[PDB]
Amino acid sequence: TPSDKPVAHVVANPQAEGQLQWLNRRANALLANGVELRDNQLVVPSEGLYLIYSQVLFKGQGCPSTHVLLTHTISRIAVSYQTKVNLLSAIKSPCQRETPAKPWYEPIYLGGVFQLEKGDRLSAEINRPDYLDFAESGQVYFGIIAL
Amino acid sequence: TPSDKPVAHVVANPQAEGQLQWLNRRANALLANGVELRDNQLVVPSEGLYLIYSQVLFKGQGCPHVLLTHTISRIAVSYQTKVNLLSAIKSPCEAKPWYEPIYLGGVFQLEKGDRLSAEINRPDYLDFAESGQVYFGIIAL
Amino acid sequence: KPVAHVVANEGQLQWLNGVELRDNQLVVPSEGLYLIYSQVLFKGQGCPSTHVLLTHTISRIAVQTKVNLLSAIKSPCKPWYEPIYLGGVFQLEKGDRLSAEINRPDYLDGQVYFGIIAL
Ligand SMILES: Cc1ccc(C)c(Cn2c([C@H](O)c3ccncc3)nc3ccc(-c4cnn(C)c4)cc32)c1
Repeated sequence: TPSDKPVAHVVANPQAEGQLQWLNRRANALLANGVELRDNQLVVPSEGLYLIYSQVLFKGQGCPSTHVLLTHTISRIAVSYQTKVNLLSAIKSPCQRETPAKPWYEPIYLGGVFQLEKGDRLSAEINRPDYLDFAESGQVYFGIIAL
Repeated sequence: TPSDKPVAHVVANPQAEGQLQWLNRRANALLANGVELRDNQLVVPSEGLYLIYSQVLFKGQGCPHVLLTHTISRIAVSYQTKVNLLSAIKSPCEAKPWYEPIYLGGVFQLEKGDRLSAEINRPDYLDFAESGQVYFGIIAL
Repeated sequence: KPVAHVVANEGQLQWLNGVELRDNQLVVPSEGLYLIYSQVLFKGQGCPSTHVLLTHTISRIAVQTKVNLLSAIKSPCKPWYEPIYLGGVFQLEKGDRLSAEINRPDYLDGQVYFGIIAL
């Protein structure tokens, strides 16, 4: 007998270079028990505690003239307050100095447990999609699990 | 009454050289309700939504650049292909010692007979200081 | 199904909440398979002179020895943030106790919790 818990695990679209496009229609991605993917956002079908999680992976070749700040932010748009409240975020600086040019890899991971309401819209956003790495699958993903 | 959910929590072997070797014959390690451990892979006994998870802990004594990787993969019987579900790549860098835990998890639709691997590139960098540091599991929902 | 999910409060890591919370420890009420999970978040401002290691550990106090179930270590060395995630499935006994602890409650900061679910 299947579980009735709302869950989702969506993944970056690897041919959408220069963007972060979440897919549920791809090998090993899923929407279940009422969770929708609408306008690049996950939509919560019932109230409760959810674990939210996400990973993005950034990659560059050597360090450029201008200072690089990589961010990843998960936000919540409630029906009763329809503007992005940040739930989780992290900043990373992959580069100490300008390359005086080996690859660097900087992942950012965000997870937490939050109360959510029906109709909640969750977004998972980066500032620099030009540094995303879509080399193989499994690197960039976003999901929720009702507790 | 005991739960009939397929479950597994397997643990890395501290004395397998140049290898990430999963064990279930240890304390607080576990195969139950159909899950098998064959060729270092966990084998699913039935269709369903599963939680899947793995931790690995890397440790180096200083910095000369090193890349660390950690990947959970699926092989579906029906497709006979090997495909990543979760994957992390990470540059960790008198010599003071660094630690890098990588914890991979998510929920997935799995089919009867699927085989799952949890793999890294630098077994020489695994740390076994304490128990509980390197592990691999699945939980039917 | 027995479930708990507790969270932090200073000075220490104290958990404010048919699973009981006796002595900052969750107490198993029946024998079976449990999913157990936790996270903690550490904050500092700048790097100290003495080398700091942050650990986080979930232990099973059986029924009376004490053994790691899940554990990890981070080395942080401009403000910084380092989380630590733990989670897995375990066969437990009626009356076993579970601790989720850290070594440096001084660097402790949604993201700080501990819980178990009977499967
Ligand atoms: C993404 C993921 C997949 C599998 C597992 C075992 C975990 C472990 N876990 C953790 C763990 O701190 C973590 C790990 C990775 N991302 C976010 C959090 N917190 C949890 C908080 C809650 C739960 C939880 C409670 N019920 N269910 C069905 C899952 C698990 C939780 C995380």
